[PDB]
Amino acid sequence: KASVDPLGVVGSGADVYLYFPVAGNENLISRIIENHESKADIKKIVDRTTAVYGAFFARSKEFRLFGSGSYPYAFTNLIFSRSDGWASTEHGITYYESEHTDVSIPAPHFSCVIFGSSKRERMSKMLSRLVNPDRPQLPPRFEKECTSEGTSQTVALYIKNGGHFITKLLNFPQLNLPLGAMELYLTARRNEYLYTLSLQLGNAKINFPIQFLISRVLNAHIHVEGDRLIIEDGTISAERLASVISSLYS
Amino acid sequence: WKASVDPLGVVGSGADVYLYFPVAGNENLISRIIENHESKADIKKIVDRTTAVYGAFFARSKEFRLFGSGSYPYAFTNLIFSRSDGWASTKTHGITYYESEHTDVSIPAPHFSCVIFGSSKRERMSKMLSRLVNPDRPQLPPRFEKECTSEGTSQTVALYIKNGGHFITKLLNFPQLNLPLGAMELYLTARRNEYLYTLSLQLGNAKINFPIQFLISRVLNAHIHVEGDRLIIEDGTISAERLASVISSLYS
Repeated sequence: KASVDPLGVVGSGADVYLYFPVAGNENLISRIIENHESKADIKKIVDRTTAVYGAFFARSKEFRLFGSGSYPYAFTNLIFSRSDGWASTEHGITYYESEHTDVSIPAPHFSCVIFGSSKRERMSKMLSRLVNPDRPQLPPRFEKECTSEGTSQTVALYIKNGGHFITKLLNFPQLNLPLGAMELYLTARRNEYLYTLSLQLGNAKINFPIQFLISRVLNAHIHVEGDRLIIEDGTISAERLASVISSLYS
Repeated sequence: WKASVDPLGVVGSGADVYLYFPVAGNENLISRIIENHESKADIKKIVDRTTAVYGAFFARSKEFRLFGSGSYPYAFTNLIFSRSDGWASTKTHGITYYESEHTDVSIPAPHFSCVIFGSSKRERMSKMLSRLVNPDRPQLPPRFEKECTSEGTSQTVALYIKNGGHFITKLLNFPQLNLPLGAMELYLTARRNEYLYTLSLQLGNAKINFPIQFLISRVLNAHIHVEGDRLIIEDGTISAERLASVISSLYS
């Protein structure tokens, strides 16, 4: 009802968690949607969305999104059609289905989206977590960004397998590195994004030579704190950040 | 003596760095290096009438010795080395010497020039000129020797550095890890306002694992590998500005 935790709704067990405030990241958003057919229809729902919470699950090849915004029936009614591949609304809930995408508006301020393979979660199962949320575990700063609405426009990512990810961000061919979770926080500076990340190292030590070289490939400050590798003052353009976000599914 | 001379025998054996610059295609770099030390036009004017420059840097006595082949008519030489620019001259055979605070210059024949630059311990000019008659015999790697004989057909700059450790860190702008390595060969060619280069660096018992190898190749954006105990980098790049600074910083 009023106490809904968006992260409880996308669900636990994901490989990547995403928090994406729209204000201040409109350009990044528009760059990402430029590939899809529904790009006219999506930029509409997006214009009515304040924040997007997302979880990606590799095993079932799916993304689940929860949006906070304003979605009256009059607005949803226009966008939805059979000409765009959809089928379908009922007891205050607008429910929509296509080959690879499910959408529902369970209330005037929430939207839910499941996209992916034929093994993606049923929508009624995701909606049940409005009554009985999951309890995923998320890093402190990720949690802070999620509750901090409007005082911050940081995009937050929590990626369980950082080794397998970090290759995409570093211009690498996929190497399979023996590293753990990464947190990644990005903020728009003009046509660019500043980022800071933390990487779990486990018991393997990272000496200064490697520390130095990474720092040069990335053009950023670098340091070890306990068993974490910390990268700060890194920068990436809005354009390359777009494709990297898309590569999660690909 | 005029019959034929080996410019490398004239600059002398035992140097810490050997250098070869063909002037065509490398005018800008040469200018930069000259500017980083000397402001006098005479040397710039000499360079303009030179086809090739052979150099040797000597760390102990802190000096460059340079041999230029070119065209230096009396009409040209008479109009440089003016006393108002701080040049003293002296006749004697018929060879004239030009001396200044840090630079000594001679033009022993209309097609040769000799320059000695550096500290007060720099070689005497007449000692260097004696090597027109009795040359030294420094040892250089094959490609360095190929470059020296191939003016007109190649515009590649060549360096041969005895202590490659110290130089490579300046060149790649790394920190000087200073676990001294062997000799370095370095060949560079001009592309716009930067230089393309390949190098090999003797490693010794020193080791370079694959992780560092791949990282360096990405840092430099160049193809790299290890042929034996030689590290090879191909298609690295450096700005002319930086290359001029790295060279000229051998002195002082």
